[PDB]
Amino acid sequence: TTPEIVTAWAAAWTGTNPNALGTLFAADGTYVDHAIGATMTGREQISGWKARTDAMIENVHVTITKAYRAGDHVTIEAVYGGHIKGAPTPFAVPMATLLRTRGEEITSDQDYYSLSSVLAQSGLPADWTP
Amino acid sequence: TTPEIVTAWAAAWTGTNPNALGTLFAADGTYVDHAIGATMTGREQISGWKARTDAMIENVHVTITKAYRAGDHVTIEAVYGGHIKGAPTPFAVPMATLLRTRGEEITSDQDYYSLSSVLAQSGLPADWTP
Repeated sequence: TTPEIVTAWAAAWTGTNPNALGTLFAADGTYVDHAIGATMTGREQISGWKARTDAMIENVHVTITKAYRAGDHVTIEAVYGGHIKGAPTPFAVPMATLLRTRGEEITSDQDYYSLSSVLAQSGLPADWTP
Repeated sequence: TTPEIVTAWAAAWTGTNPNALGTLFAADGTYVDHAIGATMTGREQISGWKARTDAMIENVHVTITKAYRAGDHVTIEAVYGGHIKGAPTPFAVPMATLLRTRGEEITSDQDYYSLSSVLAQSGLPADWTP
């Protein structure tokens, strides 16, 4: 079924502890969010990204539609939801996450989704920023 | 090592014959672009999607940076580039394409990328529509 690393990754994002995200990564792990264009390096910056995300978005949740592994590469099809603080409405958008692993740890995470969809569903202007 | 179907898929998108895209799919194959929210079903609609894309964007090209197969799933990490007609500048954005195959045919293609990056790099307003 679902690789354990995927379950853990979704729990870390859906949970309320920033360190739970960072602890899944190796010391040299990288995290890139392609919708926002943000790159984090190392466990502390990664955990900080979950913290920052929660600062701006309430009730963030990531649910797994499906995931598959090919050796040390893992692909995840997920739905990313939440409510941007102050926004008229919540959002739920499709997202793909590509992980590279080493042993039990993540060395690279890339998240692909469209920010335009998040904003549009949220009832925010298309050019909106925090 | 890149699956043959991946090379064909990229050539199809990068060439000018729109039918090159639909020929790669099974009769019941589906195509979903998550950035635009467009769903196409069957060969005729899929080839029509390449034609529609070419009508609004010149020099459409998809470049493969990596691809890996897990059973009937194939994950592609790519760069989608081109130049929206009338835009002051071109674009090149990271994209993830998730394919499902049956034999040598594609039964599913889902494309994940951020429309906002495409528009911003193009010099276009975030609410731009064709």
